[PDB]
Amino acid sequence: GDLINTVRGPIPVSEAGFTLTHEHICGSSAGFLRAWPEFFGSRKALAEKAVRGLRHARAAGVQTIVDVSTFDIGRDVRLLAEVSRAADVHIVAATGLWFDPPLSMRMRSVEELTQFFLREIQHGIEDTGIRAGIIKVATTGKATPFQELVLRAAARASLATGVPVTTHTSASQRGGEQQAAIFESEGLSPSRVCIGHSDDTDDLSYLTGLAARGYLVGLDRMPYSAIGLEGDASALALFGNRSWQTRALLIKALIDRGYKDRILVSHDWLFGFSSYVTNIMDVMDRINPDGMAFVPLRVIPFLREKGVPPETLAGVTVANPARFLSPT
Amino acid sequence: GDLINTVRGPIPVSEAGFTLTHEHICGSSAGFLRAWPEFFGSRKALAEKAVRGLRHARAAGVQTIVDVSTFDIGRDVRLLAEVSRAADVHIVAATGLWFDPPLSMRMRSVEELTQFFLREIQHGIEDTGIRAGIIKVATTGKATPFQELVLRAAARASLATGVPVTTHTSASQRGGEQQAAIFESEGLSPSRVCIGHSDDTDDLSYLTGLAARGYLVGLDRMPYSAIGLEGDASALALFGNRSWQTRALLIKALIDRGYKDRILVSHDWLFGFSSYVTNIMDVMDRINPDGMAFVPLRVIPFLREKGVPPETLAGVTVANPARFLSPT
Ligand SMILES: [Co+2]
Ligand SMILES: [Co+2]
Ligand SMILES: [Co+2]
Ligand SMILES: [Co+2]
Repeated sequence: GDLINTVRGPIPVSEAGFTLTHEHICGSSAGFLRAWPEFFGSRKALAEKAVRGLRHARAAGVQTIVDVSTFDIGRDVRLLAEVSRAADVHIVAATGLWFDPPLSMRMRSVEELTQFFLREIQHGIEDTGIRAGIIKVATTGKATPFQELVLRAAARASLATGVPVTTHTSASQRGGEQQAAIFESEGLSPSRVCIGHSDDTDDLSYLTGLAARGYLVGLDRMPYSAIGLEGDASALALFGNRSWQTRALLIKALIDRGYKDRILVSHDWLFGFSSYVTNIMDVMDRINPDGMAFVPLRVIPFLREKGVPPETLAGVTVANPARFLSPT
Repeated sequence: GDLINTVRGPIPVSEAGFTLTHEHICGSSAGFLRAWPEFFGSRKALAEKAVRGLRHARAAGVQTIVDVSTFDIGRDVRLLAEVSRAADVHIVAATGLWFDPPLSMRMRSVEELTQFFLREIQHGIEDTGIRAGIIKVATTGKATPFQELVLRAAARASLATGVPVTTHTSASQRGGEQQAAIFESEGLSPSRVCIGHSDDTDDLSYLTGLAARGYLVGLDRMPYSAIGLEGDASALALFGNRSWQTRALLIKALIDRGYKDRILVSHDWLFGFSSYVTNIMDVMDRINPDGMAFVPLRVIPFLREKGVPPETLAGVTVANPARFLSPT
């Protein structure tokens, strides 16, 4: 009976199935794929790449992704609808604002940003009628004044609609703690919030402190590792130096500590990427040729071999996304 | 025989007539009018406002404007084409980058930015086939590293196409001097470059130094004055404290010094403005209800009353734009 909005229209909650909760078709900037599609070879090439990659994920058991691209990540909801149809994978679109708002967003009040986020959830994105099913926000450590307005507008849009909030943060700066403080000052329930990029640290005091408070903890960059590429400074800065198995052990660490219901797993993958260095796709595709099938192909069996029960893994990959995405 | 690209297609140089060389339909951000047109009431309201204002300018004798909105000013070339048709005023569109490039532009090399600017001049903007007729760039004082790449890519696109380059600068910081240094290091002729916002200062050593070197000097913010509003800090910061008559005396100062062929006059007006404080249109429309008719209605007669000959004023408003816009 409960429903989630996707770029193809409403679906029953129970059909979302195995869901990757932090992904992107294309990491770009507002207006960019319309103005310069040849950056990606062509729009058609980008769409075909994305359809191949979603088909691969689907073969591996993924049924839904949440594309957390905001306005300022260059979200193109028509592209999402096209590739969702072609690949037969559900895609949930996002509203919110990430790190790159333009001036026309940076000048706005909390009330104005609230109406923008509500427009995209309740009315539709652009002129398409496609409704966002999640609100994405971002900080590093200490929230800037504008980021604090974004977080408050996200909380107010979530309270009005039931749609959840998901975050980018700097895990090494324990950024989720200030996010949580702002959301709670707005009366937002922690059960509506995922603190993302939490696998970028092994700081289990930070992670268990959020989980104990009821937050979802997004272990969402599973394939990110610059091991083997450490002379590529741009790769190292984005990916890192920890292995995927190190990241995946955090899923088991939280389950072992009683927090299985508080975990969301994903890749933070993409099929095009213009907001970083030229050719970064190419580096990424070498680190992780499986793309968005890496979680079911590598991470889930690794955890099953370490003794995590199948029921617990189904709860993390199916039940927890369903409860998070259901408007509540 | 010479031709200029407009948003309606090619026109003869000689039909551009009285031309305002630095204007905007809407000062916004990439993607913004598509994502949040209700910020402006509606897209239809914005277009109707712009058509009324261009009709008023046309009645006052304006035949062409150059809309120097770049990608990151939220240029919407379909909007420009619509309002140009409805108002029967030619509009030249721009490529280049202003102060608000997103990450997908800020990561690019000089070679990449060159191909983007060339795309918009030679192929067309977005999927529209509408060709830019000018390249807009921006700095304040000292160019940032990325701004220097923008200026070099603009110079290289101009050398390949003949299209001119026009600038935003901080006149109080004499920013045109560093712009000129970069353009000349690229081999760009000063005759292809307008150093804009030059009426924001009364520093005639700065202005005559550029004019002597062959630059066009853009006296382009004629109606900008916060006199009467000086308690509105945002108005003061953008407009200022000098009167329009003070700004217009710079046109006569340069003519009196022998630089009549080096002057371009405009308003830097707009019909919508989302990249600044909410309601700024409203403040602007009170300072200058004549909009883009203020130059022919107020500035030209003021100069004629101070004894500038009609032939000289025709040369500034017709001949100088034609020579500047003609690809050369
Ligand atoms: Co992120
Ligand atoms: Co992401
Ligand atoms: Co400017
Ligand atoms: Co301007």
